[PDB]
Amino acid sequence: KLSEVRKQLEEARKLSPVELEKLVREKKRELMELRFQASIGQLSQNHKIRDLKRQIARLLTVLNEKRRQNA
RNA sequence: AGAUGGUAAGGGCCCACGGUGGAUGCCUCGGCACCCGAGCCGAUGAAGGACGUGGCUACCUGCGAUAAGCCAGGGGGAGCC
Repeated sequence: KLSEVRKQLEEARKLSPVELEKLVREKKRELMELRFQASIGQLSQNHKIRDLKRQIARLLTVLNEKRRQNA
């Protein structure tokens, strides 16, 4: 886990503003998919959710530090 | 024609062992006093709240749709959620 996290950030940090936004929408959707499965029981292994959640935060956190200078 | 003995439905006093009840002693994440230190917050939206937030979550706690958490700098070193 930790290893990947730092990488996410490196690549994301240089990803443009317009391109980020769409990466997020996409991620957001994956989340929905994951809750639906959670609800039915049938396939669903916990850590997967809080993970995907913290992703979006980071993604959005980055989107803002950009906005503070670039639009 | 004569006599003090003898029964316990129940009751009383004493002794032994239990029941109820929570005094006593010992104990203390709490309180009280004094002395020091420190002393404002808010339209860049306070103090105080409401609702919400966990894979499963009644309440408390922490957070706010990025929701028991997001970024970086410093401290620490084997255990965490």
